[PDB]
Amino acid sequence: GNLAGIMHRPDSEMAYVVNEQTVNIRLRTAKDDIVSVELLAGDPYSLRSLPTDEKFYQVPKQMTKIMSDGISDFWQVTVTEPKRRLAYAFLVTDMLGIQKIYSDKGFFKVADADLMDMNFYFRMPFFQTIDQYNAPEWVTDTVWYQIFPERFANGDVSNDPVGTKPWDSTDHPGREDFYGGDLQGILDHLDHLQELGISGIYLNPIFQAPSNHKYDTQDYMTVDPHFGDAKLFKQLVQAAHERGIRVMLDAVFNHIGDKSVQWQDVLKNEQASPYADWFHIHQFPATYTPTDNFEFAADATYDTFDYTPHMPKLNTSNPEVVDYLLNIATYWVKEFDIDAWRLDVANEIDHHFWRKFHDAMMALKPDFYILGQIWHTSQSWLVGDEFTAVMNYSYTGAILQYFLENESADALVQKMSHQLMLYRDATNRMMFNTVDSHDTPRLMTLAHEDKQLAKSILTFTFMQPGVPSIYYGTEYGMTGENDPDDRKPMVWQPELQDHDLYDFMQKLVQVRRQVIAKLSDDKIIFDVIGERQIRLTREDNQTRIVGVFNNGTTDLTVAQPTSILLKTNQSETQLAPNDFMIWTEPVR
Amino acid sequence: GNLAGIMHRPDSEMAYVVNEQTVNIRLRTAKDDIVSVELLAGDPYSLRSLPTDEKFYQVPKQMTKIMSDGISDFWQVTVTEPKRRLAYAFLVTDMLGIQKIYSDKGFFKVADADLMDMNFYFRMPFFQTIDQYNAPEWVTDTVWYQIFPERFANGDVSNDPVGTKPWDSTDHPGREDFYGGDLQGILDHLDHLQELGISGIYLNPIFQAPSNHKYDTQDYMTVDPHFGDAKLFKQLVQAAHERGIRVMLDAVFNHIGDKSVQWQDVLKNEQASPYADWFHIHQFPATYTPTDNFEFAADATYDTFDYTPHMPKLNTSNPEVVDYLLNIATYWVKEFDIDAWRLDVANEIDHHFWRKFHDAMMALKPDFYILGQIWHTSQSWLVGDEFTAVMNYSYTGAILQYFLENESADALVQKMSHQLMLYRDATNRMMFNTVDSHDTPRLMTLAHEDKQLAKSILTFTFMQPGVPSIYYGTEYGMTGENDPDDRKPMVWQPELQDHDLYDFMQKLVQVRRQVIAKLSDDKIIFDVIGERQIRLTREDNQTRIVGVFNNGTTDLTVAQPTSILLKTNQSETQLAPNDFMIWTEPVR
Ligand SMILES: OC[C@H]1O[C@H](O[C@H]2[C@H](O)[C@@H](O)[C@@H](O[C@H]3[C@H](O)[C@@H](O)[C@@H](O)O[C@@H]3CO)O[C@@H]2CO)[C@H](O)[C@@H](O)[C@@H]1O
Ligand SMILES: OC[C@H]1O[C@H](O[C@H]2[C@H](O)[C@@H](O)[C@@H](O[C@H]3[C@H](O)[C@@H](O)[C@@H](O)O[C@@H]3CO)O[C@@H]2CO)[C@H](O)[C@@H](O)[C@@H]1O
Ligand SMILES: [Ca+2]
Ligand SMILES: [Ca+2]
Repeated sequence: GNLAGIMHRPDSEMAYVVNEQTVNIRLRTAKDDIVSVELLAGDPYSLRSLPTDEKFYQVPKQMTKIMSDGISDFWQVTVTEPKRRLAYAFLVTDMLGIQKIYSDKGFFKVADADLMDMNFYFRMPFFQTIDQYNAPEWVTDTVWYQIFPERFANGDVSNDPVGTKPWDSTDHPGREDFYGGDLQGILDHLDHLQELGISGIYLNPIFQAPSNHKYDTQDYMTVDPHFGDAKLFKQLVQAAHERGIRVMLDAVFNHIGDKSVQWQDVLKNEQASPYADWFHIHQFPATYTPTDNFEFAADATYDTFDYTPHMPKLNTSNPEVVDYLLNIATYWVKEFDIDAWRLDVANEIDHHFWRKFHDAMMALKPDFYILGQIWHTSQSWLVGDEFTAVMNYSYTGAILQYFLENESADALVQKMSHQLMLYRDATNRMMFNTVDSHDTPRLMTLAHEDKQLAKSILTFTFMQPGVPSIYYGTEYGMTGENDPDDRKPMVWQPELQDHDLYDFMQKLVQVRRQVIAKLSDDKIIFDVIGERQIRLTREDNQTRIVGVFNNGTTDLTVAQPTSILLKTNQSETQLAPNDFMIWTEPVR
Repeated sequence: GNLAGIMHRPDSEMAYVVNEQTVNIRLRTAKDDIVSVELLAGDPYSLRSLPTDEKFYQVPKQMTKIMSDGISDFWQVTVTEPKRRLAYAFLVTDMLGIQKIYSDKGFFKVADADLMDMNFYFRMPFFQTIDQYNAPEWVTDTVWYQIFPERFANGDVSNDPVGTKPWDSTDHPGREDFYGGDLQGILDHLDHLQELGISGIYLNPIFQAPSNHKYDTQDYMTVDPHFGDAKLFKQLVQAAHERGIRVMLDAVFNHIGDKSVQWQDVLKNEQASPYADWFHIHQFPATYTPTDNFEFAADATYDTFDYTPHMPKLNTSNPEVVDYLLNIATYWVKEFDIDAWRLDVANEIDHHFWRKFHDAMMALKPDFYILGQIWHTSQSWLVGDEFTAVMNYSYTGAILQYFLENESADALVQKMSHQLMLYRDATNRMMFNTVDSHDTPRLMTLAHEDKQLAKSILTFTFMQPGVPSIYYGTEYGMTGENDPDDRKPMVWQPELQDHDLYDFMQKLVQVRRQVIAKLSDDKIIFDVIGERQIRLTREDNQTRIVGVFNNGTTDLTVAQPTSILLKTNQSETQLAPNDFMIWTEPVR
C-alpha cells in the first residue's frame, strides 16, 4: 500500500464531537489504493481496568469510503461511546490484500501491535461539547438575497448625495457614482423579496462612510445619513422579520476609513494621538505619496487594506480596539435584533479577536450566524469557536469553471469533494454559496447572456450542501463586468426585466426551501455519467432528489421520472446540451 | 510522483509565525519520492496592485529536506515579508523529473497555474504575533528533578501520618504505605540538588488529600498538613529560588477526591447540592458498588478518572468550576511565586478551559511554563494558546524501546523524526523528557541493573531538543517496578548509593547546561552509521557537539576527537558494545 498517502489528524475535522456521546472519525488514503478500512475503538481505560475478557479491539467497526478528490479517498464512521472517552486505530487493507494497523504510533502488522496499551491508539480523550462545532438550525431553511444598498432602490430623494444620477439600470457606473439607493428603498420592495421566496437579506455596509460602497468606515455607530437613520433601520429589520426574512449586516473590522475621527486624530497629533496604537504605523507622521489611482499608494507609512491609503489597518490586538469593535458588534445585535454578521476580509484579523467576538455574539443570541469573507481554505476559523461558515468562493468558483469552460465532470466532482472533506459535515451545510457578488462579474455576463447556461449554474449551485444566495438583480438577468460594472442600479422597469428568468428563480427557490431543505440528514452523491454529464443525488431515509445535468455537446436520454420538479427541455426523457432535469423519488 | 503523499496544511505546525515579519513553512512528501521543493511566496496583493513587472513567483526560495520518518520526508523554509501578508505555493519535482505546482487549489503544471490570482495560493493572511507560539527562554537552561514528596526526605517526624514505617530504601512499598516525607525534608536537601546541578524541581501533588500520592484532592487551597503549611512552602520556594532552582507544582484539575467538601456535599444533598453540576452525575444518589480493589468500581453513577469511584470527574465547562480552578491556579502563583504548573490528565479537560488558564497565567507571569501530562500526540494543545509543552512520553518511550530491545537504529530515528515534525520548532525545545516517573518502572530496573546501559539511555536523552528531568534517586541507581514499587524511600545511606553513577550524572548535567543549552539556534542531525550505531549531532554557527552510541554487539572505531566531553570506555578511539563518546569541535 501507499502508506505515505494515509493520514489521520486527531482532534480536527477528522475526529470531532457531534453530541455528548457521539463522534465522527475520518481517514485519508491514496485514491483506490486501500480496499477496506475498519476502526478499532473504545474506552482507553477499559483495556486494563475492566475484569472482562472482551476487549474493544476485538469488534471492529466498518468505515465507509464517502468521497474522493482524485488524489485521495476519504473514509468516515460515526462512533458512540457512553464513557465519553475514545481510543482508536485503523485496520487498512490494500489492493494486494496487505493489512496493517495504523495508529498514533505508526504502521504495524496486527501481530506486532500493542493493542492492550491505551497509549498505542489515537485519542479523543473526553467528549467535550463546549469545544464542539454547532450549526444554527435556522440557516438550513434560508435562501439569501444580497443587496448593495446604494443601487437597490431610491426610496427617498431627499437624502441623495450631491451629484446623484438618474436611476438607469442600463448605465455603466463609474467608481465614484451615486444613484441614491437607501434603506427606505429596501423597505419599499420587501414584497418583491417575499414574492421571490427569499428568507434572508445580506446587506453590504450601511454605516456612515464617504463612498458609494462604504467599506471606508467613518462611524460604525451611525447608519449613513444618505441611507437612513436608526429609527428607519429598526423599522426595516422589524418589517423583514414580520415577513420571515432574517437580516445579516457587513462588519468591516479589518480597516477603518481615513475620514474616521480616530484616523484624523492620528493625522493631527501623530504619535501623541490617543489612537496611535489603534493602527499599524511604521513611521510618523503617517503619510503616503498620492498617485493617479485614488485607491493606490506605493509608500504609505502604515499598513492598509491592499495598497489603498484610505483604509488604514486596525490593530485588533490592542485591547482598546477589541473593546471598541465588540461594543459595535453587540450594539447592532442588541438594539436592532440583526441575525448575522458577514465579516469583511475576516482572514486578516487574528483568531484571538474572533474567539472573543464569537463568545460575545453567542452570549447574546445562541443561534447567531457568523460568516467570514475568506477566498482560500478556512479550516482554522471553522473549528466551532470562531465563525459558523465562510463565503464559499472556492466551491462556487469550481462550479463556474466547469459550466463556463470545458473541463471534465470528473475535475469538478474532484474539486467539490476536496472542499467538503476540508470541513466538518455540519460546517459544510452552513457555507454560503453565491455565484456572483459586488466584487465579481455578474452571472449573466459570465454566461455571455446564455440564459439556459445561467439557469444550469444556479440550479446546480442550489442543489449543493451550503446555503444559497442571490445577488440583487440576478432574478431579472442583470449584466455587468467586475466592480464597478457589477453595481448597476437595480432594474425595476418591466420592459427591461427577464420575466422568464424571474419565474424560473421563483420555482428554483421553492425546490430548495420545500424539498432540499426538508430532507433529514441527507447524503449527497456525485456521479459522473458521461462526458460532461453529472447526476447529483441528495437522499435521506424517505426521499431522494436527483438532478441530471447534460453539459456536453450531444443529447442525453434518461428514464422518464414519475415526479419531475424542474426541467428546461419540453421532453420528459431527452436533455439537449445544457439542459437539466430535477426529480424526486421514494427510496427503495 | 506520489501526489497522495504530498500535503501542506495551512495555519498549523506547517505554516506559523516566528516573529512580526517572519514565518516558517513546511511541506510533507512521500519518502525519497521528491528530489526538490521550491517555495513561490510573497505579498498576495502585490501581484495585481504593484505597477512593477516583477512578480513574487518569479524568484523561488529553495526548501530544505530536514527530516524523514521512514514514510514521509519533511521540507522547511523560513520566509520574511515586510508587508506581513503571504501567499505561497510549492514547486515539487519528483525522481523522474516531473515538476508540478502544489497550491490551495491542488496540483498543476506550471503552465496551467493561475499565478497572477492571489486566490490560487495557500495563505498566511496577516502575521499575527498575538496568535503565535512563544517559548519561555529560561526553560532552555533547565534540568529538572522530580520529587514525589512522601518519599524524598522526612524532615519532621511530628507531622508523620499514623502508621508511618521506618525509612528504608530497600522496602517494596505497598499502595497505602506512609514513610513521612515532607516539605522540610526537601528544604533539608536543597544542597544535594544544587550539587547535582539541577535548576528546576517538579513536585507531585502537595495539597491536602488522604492518600500518599495526593491525586485525590481534598482541598486545593491548603498544603497537606503532613507535608507542611503555607509558611513552610513559601520558605521552600524562596530557598529554591535563592539557589537558582525554579519550582513546578502539580495541578490535579481533571477530578477531585471524594473526601472534598464539594463531593461530600453531593453525597449529603444529592441533586439539591450547590455542587451537583460541578460533576458529571448520571443518576442520583451518586453511588457505586465497592470491589476488593479500592481503586475500581464497575458501576459508579458518575464519571471518574479511569474507573476509580474515589476521583469524581470535575465539570470544567461549568463557569463556577472554571472560576474555582482559576482562583486556585492564580493563588499559588501570586502568593508563592511558583514558576510552572504540570497539568495532570490534561487531555481530558476542555480546550476552552485551557485557553482561560493560559490567559490567566500569562497575565500574572509572561514567562510562565505550562506543562501538560499527555501520553499521545498533543498538537491541538501546543498551538500557542494553551500549553507550553507536554510530557514527552512518546519520545522517551521510543528511546527506551531502542536501548532495551533490539530494533534498528533506523526505527528509532524514524520515530524521533516523526515526533519533531508534529510540532513547531520552538515547541520541541520545550518538551519535558523523563525516562521514568512515579507511574512507570525505574530506569535501573528497566535496564536490569546494567549501569552502562542506564548511562547510555540518560546521555542519549540529555542530547535531545527537549528539556531533561531526573526522577528522584536516579542519580544513585534506585530500582523499582511500576507504581507503587517506583516510589521507594529515597536512598540517603552512602553504603547503598551508587557513587559512580552520581559522579556521572553530575558530569552529564554539566554537559547539558554548559554546552548543549548554550548553543545558539542549533540544528540536530540523526545519522545511522551502522547496525545499532547512531551519531547524534547538534550544531550552531560556532560549535558542533557530537555523540556516538554503539549499541550493537561489535566494537566500533572512531577518529580520536581532539576535545572529548564524556565517554565510558578508557579508549579515545574504541567503543565497545553499549559505550558512547561525546565530543565538541569547531564548525568548518
Ligand atoms: O477601496 C478598496 C475597495 O474597497 C471595497 O472593497 C471591499 C470588497 O467589496 C469586500 O468584499 C472585501 O473584498 C476583498 C477581500 O476581502 C480580500 O480578501 C481580497 O479578495 O480582495 C477583495 C476585494 O478588494 O473587502 C474590500 C475592502 O473592504 C470596495 O467595495 C471596492 O470597490 C474598493 O475597490
Ligand atoms: O487512584 C488512581 C491513581 O491516582 C494517581 O495516579 C495519577 C498519576 O500518578 C498521574 O501521573 C496521572 O496518570 C494518568 C495519566 O494522566 C492518564 O492519562 C493515564 O495514562 O493513566 C495515568 C496513570 O493513572 O494521573 C493519575 C490520576 O490523578 C496515583 O498516583 C496512582 O498511584 C493511583 O493508582
Ligand atoms: Ca435616496
Ligand atoms: Ca514527616
